Amino acid sequence: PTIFEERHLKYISQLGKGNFGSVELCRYDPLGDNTGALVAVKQLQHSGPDQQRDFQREIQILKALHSDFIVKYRGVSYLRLVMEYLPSGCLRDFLQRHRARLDASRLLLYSSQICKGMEYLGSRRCVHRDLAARNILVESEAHVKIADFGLAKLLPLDKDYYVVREPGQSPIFWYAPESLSDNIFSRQSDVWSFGVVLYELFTYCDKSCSPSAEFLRMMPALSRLLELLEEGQRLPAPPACPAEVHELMKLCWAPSPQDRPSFSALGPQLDMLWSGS
Ligand SMILES: CC(C)CS(=O)(=O)N1CCC[C@H](NC(=O)Nc2cnc3[nH]ccc3n2)C1
Repeated sequence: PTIFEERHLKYISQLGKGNFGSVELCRYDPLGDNTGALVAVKQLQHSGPDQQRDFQREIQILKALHSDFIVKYRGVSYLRLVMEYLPSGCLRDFLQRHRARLDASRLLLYSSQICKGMEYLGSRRCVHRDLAARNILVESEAHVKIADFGLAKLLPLDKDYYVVREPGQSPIFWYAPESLSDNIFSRQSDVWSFGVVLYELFTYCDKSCSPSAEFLRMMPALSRLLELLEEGQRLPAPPACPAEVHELMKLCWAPSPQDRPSFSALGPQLDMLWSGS
């Protein structure tokens, strides 16, 4: 349906948790005979005013998004947000687990699919604010989708960026410098993060050459990272990374947001790369 009744939603396990929310594996089972379809259900664990307003906005945002490369809204229950369920789980773990099967073509196919999802999102004036391979889902061997719009913001019609009051709670290594220094988030800070997803993809999310493992190697942690970045230090090309892919990462990592490519510019290049590979 679009409206699911709580009494029919049957708990199975936890898929994730963060902020003050959780996503659960449930079966929607109105017959009560275990033949119902599976769904992923988000709820809040905080009955406070601004977190509920946030959760409500999240629901409206995901409701109004329609992409093959964005996780599907199914409905709500009255409080809870119901979505399609992707058993394969997150791309980060998938990459670590299937490393030896997936060649550069596939890595490029995923890159392209994510870019496309983000181009669309940006066309809806939506900043995701937490793009990272741990937040991307595997629909199938050759199909991924973006997930967790828990921190996503809509840009007002008159402003192409958004300032946030409180500090971030996400791993610092995916943040654009202007986010680090000023809490400024834009579609162009999404592009920065996307560059770190490309890195993640072409390292297959290996922990030993992770963004974190690499910063700590390159020597308050947040301040230090900002300095590194301002001096022009950048993550080095993943092992056996095609150079053209590394170059795209470096463009995504341009100091100033206005000098980063758009998602609509990036996509054609990834497709050309995919086809040539
Ligand atoms: C709770 C939030 C902070 C994190 S989160 O959104 O729960 N999250 C993101 C994707 C990876 C994990 N998800 C996951 O393993 N499997 C899975 C399957 N189908 C789904 N449909 C909708 C979400 C979702 N997640 C945790």
